[PDB]
Amino acid sequence: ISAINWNKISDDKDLEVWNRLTSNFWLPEKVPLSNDIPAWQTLTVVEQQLTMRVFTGLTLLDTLQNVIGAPSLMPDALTPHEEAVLSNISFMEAVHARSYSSIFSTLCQTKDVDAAYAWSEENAPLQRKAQIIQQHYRGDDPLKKKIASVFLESFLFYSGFWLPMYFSSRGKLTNTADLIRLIIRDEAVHGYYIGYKYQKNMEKISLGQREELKSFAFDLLLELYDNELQYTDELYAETPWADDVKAFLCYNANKALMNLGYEPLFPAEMAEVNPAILAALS
Amino acid sequence: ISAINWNKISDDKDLEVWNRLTSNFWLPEKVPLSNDIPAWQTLTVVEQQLTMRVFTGLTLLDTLQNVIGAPSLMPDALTPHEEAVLSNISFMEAVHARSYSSIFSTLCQTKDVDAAYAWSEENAPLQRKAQIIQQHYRGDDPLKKKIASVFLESFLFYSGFWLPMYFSSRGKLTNTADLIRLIIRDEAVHGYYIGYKYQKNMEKISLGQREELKSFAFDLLLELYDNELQYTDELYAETPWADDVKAFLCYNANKALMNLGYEPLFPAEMAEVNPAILAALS
Ligand SMILES: [Fe+2]
Ligand SMILES: [Fe+2]
Ligand SMILES: [Fe+2]
Ligand SMILES: [Fe+2]
Repeated sequence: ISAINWNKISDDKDLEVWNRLTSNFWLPEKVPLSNDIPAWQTLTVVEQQLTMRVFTGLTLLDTLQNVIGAPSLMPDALTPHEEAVLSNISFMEAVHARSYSSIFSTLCQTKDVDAAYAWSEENAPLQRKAQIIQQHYRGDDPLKKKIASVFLESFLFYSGFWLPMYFSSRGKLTNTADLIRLIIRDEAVHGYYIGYKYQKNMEKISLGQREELKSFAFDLLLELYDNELQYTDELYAETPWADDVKAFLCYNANKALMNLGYEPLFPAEMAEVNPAILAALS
Repeated sequence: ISAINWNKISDDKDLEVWNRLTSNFWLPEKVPLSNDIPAWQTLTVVEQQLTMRVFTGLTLLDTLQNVIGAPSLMPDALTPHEEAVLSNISFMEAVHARSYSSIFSTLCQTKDVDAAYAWSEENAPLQRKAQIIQQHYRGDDPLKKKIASVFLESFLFYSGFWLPMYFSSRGKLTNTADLIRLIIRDEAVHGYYIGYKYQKNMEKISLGQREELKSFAFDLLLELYDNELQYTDELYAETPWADDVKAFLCYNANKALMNLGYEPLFPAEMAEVNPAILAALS
């Protein structure tokens, strides 16, 4: 163990991402969530239940990435500066997870929040995606860990992120949406950075293993995608939104792939996102 | 793995410390370090060398706590909220380590900084304290890890922290001192919190083991203390400050012990700190 030296950077990307993530620091207390109480009251009981179920699912994934995901990447870091960036990523995942509790406390009845947590424990597609990602994090293959991480950061959140963006486009839960945009601002850099590191590590490996990994990445994404369609159907069943969410999934699946340096899987016909959703995202 | 719930806190202390540490977030870029350039020029070559050697030693310890220390406590957490607090502690240790590079870049010549890093790699007392703490972090005894951590956070930094506080009392390197005060503001809470958790865990163990641990804590502190006197002699040899630093060590050793719930080891005669140092600390 040696004292880290930030004036001897071996990969400029490490410093760029360190700077981006740390200068994007936020806490849920900085968002005036309580201003969403009136809009919350205008939602139907079905819409309110959907929101709490969505948010507990996102909490699980952030908790996973904090406790297991980002720490699992640490032994595989190329530089000590990357190790430090990973410590920031792990901490900001805890901030993400915590922020869902801030929303629940501000807007929701505890009996309903507890029901949503229980629903998430029993939800098959949610538990399946958590299981699949965990298996790779706990595995011995550092490159498969990074693929799974990018799929978590750049794809697996987005069936959930869709909803506050939709509400935002309707002028509802705009403060919650501002908070979610802060989470997304982090996740997008996380997926980009880990994807970048995947590609850097791939430079060292054989032509055969590169092909095995590309095939693995596509098969895994297809499996997570199929599972995510089921998760979406079970969440969004009493709404007319399932098709919109699905297109949003395809759109973000293509971004996850590009972060790993791969071509899009889903054609434009499947990844067409309503301009109001895109606008709310910005 | 379950989604964390911050509205079901099992120990209020976890939320208190989460809030304290996150609301104390800072980065070295927030401190106008470049305003210290004039004062830096007024220091002697011997004083400048001392400063760089001191700071590399502190960098090593922060790096240790980031990479090994705080993560080593995670498996022993009593609550999921403590796990999250530990993620923040680990990240802020990386910020601490990074900030020494910010100082070096702003104030120092690279040839001199590199010499100081090399000196730290070869310094026997510095490598010994790093070794002793690491051994406990890598051990199987969760309670001894916490003792070692509190000694790192509340004692082992302070032979180094003395110097910028001294300069500050003389109206020199006041911005660097402001930065160091931010580091200390974190370390003091870290030592308090981990010490609190040590005591919480001690509630569960036998009367015999409590006595074995108290004896171990005192013996370890005495060993680190003896080593730290040697480290101090080797750092401060060409100055008249060694006695002042030593008293500061005794003062902080007593605080480390109180964080673990133990009585002071060092009498007032040994722990008398010059009022100007104390004032600079506030
Ligand atoms: Fe997250
Ligand atoms: Fe993330
Ligand atoms: Fe530190
Ligand atoms: Fe610390």
